[PDB]
Amino acid sequence: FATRVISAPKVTKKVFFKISINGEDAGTIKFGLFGDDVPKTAENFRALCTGEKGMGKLGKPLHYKGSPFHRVIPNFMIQGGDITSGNGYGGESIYGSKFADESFKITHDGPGLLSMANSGPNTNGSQFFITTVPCPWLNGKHVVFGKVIEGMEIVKKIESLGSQSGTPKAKIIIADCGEITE
Repeated sequence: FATRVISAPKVTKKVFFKISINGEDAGTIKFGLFGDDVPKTAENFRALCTGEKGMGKLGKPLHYKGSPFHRVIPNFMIQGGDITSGNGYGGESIYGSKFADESFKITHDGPGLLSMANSGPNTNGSQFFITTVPCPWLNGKHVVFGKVIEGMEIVKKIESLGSQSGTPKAKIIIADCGEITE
């Protein structure tokens, strides 16, 4: 019954983003979430791709659709998921408030990892980032909970529209998002 030998956590659920860059379709990015290892963090992110939880305490949809990549730093990461004020300071989780860091056991070992942006311990909302390099120094501070499984070429593309200050050089949007039931 045991069939393969993974050097990584198991992908429990799959979700996707569809990226628009300056109003133009830029492709899809597929993610696998580590629901066995960080379930509350994977579930939060998944229901934000569906919008299934409706309207948050802050008067916006609990829904990634329409949020920008508000901070893009080359040779580091791309970041978005501000679903309330949409400017990089907002964000809201599906748990009413910021929830605690689930686990620091999946580390920032290479590019293409999904991780929770925060403002300190137990401040996880909806802001995420995708690494584009190994970030061992974020270990113990940001909860890794998923990875890019298709479309890293597009993560690489959004990164190239960044700056070292991190201000984006184009309007990068999650034009649509959902779950891959299959």
